[PDB]
Amino acid sequence: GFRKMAFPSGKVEGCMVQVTCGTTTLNGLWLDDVVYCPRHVICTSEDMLNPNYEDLLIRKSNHNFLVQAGNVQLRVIGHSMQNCVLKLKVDTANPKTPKYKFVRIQPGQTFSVLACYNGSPSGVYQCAMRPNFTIKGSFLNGSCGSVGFNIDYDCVSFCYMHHMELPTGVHAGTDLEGNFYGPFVDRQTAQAAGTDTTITVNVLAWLYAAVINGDRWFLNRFTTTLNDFNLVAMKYNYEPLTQDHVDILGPLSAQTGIAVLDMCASLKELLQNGMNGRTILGSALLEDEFTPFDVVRQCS
Amino acid sequence: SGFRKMAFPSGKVEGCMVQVTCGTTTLNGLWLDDVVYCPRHVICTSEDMLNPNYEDLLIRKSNHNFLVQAGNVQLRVIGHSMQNCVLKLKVDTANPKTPKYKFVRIQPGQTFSVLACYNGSPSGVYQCAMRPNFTIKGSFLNGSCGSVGFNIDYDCVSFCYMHHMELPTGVHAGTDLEGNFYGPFVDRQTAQAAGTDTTITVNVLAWLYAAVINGDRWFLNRFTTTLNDFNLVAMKYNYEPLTQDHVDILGPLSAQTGIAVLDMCASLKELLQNGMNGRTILGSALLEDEFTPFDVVRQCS
Ligand SMILES: *C(=N)[C@H](C[C@@H]1CCNC1=O)NC(=O)[C@H](CC(C)C)NC(=O)OCC(C)(C)Sc1ccccc1
Ligand SMILES: *C(=N)[C@H](C[C@@H]1CCNC1=O)NC(=O)[C@H](CC(C)C)NC(=O)OCC(C)(C)Sc1ccccc1
Repeated sequence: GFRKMAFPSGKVEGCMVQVTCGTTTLNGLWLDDVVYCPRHVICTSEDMLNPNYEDLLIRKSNHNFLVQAGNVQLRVIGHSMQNCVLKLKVDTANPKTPKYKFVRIQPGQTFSVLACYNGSPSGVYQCAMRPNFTIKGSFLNGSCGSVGFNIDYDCVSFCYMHHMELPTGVHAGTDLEGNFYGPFVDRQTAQAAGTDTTITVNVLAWLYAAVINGDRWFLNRFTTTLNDFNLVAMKYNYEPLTQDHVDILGPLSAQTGIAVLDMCASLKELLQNGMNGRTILGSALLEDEFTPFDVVRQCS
Repeated sequence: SGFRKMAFPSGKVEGCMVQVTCGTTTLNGLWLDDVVYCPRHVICTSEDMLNPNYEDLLIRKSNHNFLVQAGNVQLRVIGHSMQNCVLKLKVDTANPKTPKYKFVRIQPGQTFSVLACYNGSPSGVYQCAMRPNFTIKGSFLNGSCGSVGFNIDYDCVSFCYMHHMELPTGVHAGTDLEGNFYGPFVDRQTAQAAGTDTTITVNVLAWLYAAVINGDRWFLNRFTTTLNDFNLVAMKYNYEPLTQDHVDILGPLSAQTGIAVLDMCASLKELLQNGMNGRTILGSALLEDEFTPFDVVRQCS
């Protein structure tokens, strides 16, 4: 079988706290003796329209920040700002802090999101960083400060902190250094994204997943060159496929005996002909939020 | 569409996963208080699995034949018993991470989160729906048996599924935590097959309510139907009939939208009998059936 699978979220759950400033409450990430959260927690509804954050922050004191880990208040003993993230120093260390690193992910890479409200984890799901640097998440009011992550060995690599929704219903946020993915800003304005494209290497991985699980109706006897495939891909607002992508897809090619460029010829046919009402792995649309690694890990 | 399969945070279940080994056969177990629950076929050799006599295999077993480990730390077994297709191993340590919990038997259509585990180590979490033919469309590899499915209500974990088997069609079958299989399956390495599946009507209705909540309501009509007339029609399209419990669990969405359940049934009947005619609902020409009414409330509100 084949499902969108998230990483087990327990190591991150043990880090989630609630942060309140004024009448604004959102989530923070408590690692060692520092709580990370979105800096717009310090804004009023008036401030949000055009916030001078350095000016707003210098007017705040440590005691204006209420941090709760469950039923327990954590005392803030210092604060600083790093881009769009606020770092609240507290007087106690989190014993549940996992081994962790902060990473900035590339478009096309996937990660798990732990959606939280009032410091309490609510749900976990898998996302991709889109080529236009949005993510297609599920986030409601109070979700800011929810984080995205991957787990490798017992190391949690944090890559995303949630800040905003766009009018189209997609989402935007920062890495854990507080730098946005994409051309977005933490002000209360309607913001559009650049034109999105489909993550081609991921669609190919997913087609190989469909073969592994006995779905082959979309295959064909033909082949294509890499450049001729990329010409068609770009026409259809698909990302180009690089030789590194082809290399990355090797194991799936070897496993199934279908050459990468043969699978490219299959996808080319699907882009030009459509699915004609058929489905692949249950989906009526081509799925692009499984990486080659995601498919490998889950199929072997 | 705006909706996606969302799992429950898995930490409270991660803290209960162990591994159980008999001989060279290792699968996963669930450690709650001082009991470990796991599939009874852990006591089988690969050759026993072809035609096991479980009562006879068990009488030959002693407490000291069971290796239970949390990570690489052994948990001493002090008692053992069989309950249907589950083995209960009493251990000498109460799990300090035991959450508030209950054991529940779910109905077809209900969704739950699966924490896929190998050698007692969690690999991934995903949302599953119990199909009307009592299979789930999981993602499971060798060594996954004993992985559990669950829902979390407030702080209480309701365990509903323990994994035992993969069928030829690639779907999965298992038990509740009292060891009673969902559906007509048995824990023996003998050819078995899933019954013909059907569409989960209550969940399609939940999906239509979700569409309405998001302002996509072209499919609403001025008509209604009786429950019996709808059920008889639905079965001709390989949709499940509705139960009274289904009507009841659509109550909150009906109240939220002001659309009576049977009026929504009449709208669905028209979609079944006339097709979409090229239109979409929530951006899809396909009707989704693995979001329950509770799931829709979770993601809309
Ligand atoms: C953090 N807790 C929220 C999370 C948002 C709320 C709803 N879903 C989400 O992901 N973040 C915000 O509310 C941010 C805060 C600013 C200071 C960055 N603002 C935001 O996301 O606004 C969304 C819009 C602009 C209201 S979209 C819209 C525009 C016009 C008409 C209808 C909708
Ligand atoms: C538990 N660790 C495994 C999980 C299986 C392994 C691969 N993916 C899975 O979900 N459970 C088994 O191997 C069980 C054990 C018996 C005692 C129930 N056996 C099993 O699932 O085999 C399938 C059947 C019953 C033989 S049906 C079938 C026939 C032919 C081809 C495929 C399936």
